[PDB]
Amino acid sequence: ARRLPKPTLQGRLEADFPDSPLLPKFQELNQNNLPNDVFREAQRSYLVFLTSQFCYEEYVQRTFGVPRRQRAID
Amino acid sequence: ARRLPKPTLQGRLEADFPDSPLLPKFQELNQNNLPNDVFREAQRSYLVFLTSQFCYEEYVQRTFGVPRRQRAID
Repeated sequence: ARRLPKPTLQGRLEADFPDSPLLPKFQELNQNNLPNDVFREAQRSYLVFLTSQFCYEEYVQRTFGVPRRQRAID
Repeated sequence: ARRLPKPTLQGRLEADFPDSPLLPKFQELNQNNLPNDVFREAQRSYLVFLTSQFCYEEYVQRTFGVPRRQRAID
């Protein structure tokens, strides 16, 4: 019926960092008769989801081979 | 009935430091024929009160002034 209180989490991250490559898929979420704070909480959730997804990508593509046989000549 | 002896507190701080702030607040001191020593400790008390006010109002500004997000791109 209820949940834990929300964190402090002050500020909006798209207004401070609008030059990160996650912004187009981040801006896909828009409100359909949702209020301001509810959409902002869903926006914070949709931003941490894309940040987590891209950080999992940046973990995956370096741990395929952390060395490489091909960079020995390089 | 009475009180403790006063501390030493030699000299007058407002005279030796004219380039400091909070002396425009320290100008208006309501002396109505106050004696040559009673106004001295009244100057002491009001000066340390203004100094403590300035130190608290700069401490709360240094507390609310955290490493910001607009100071991260800076």
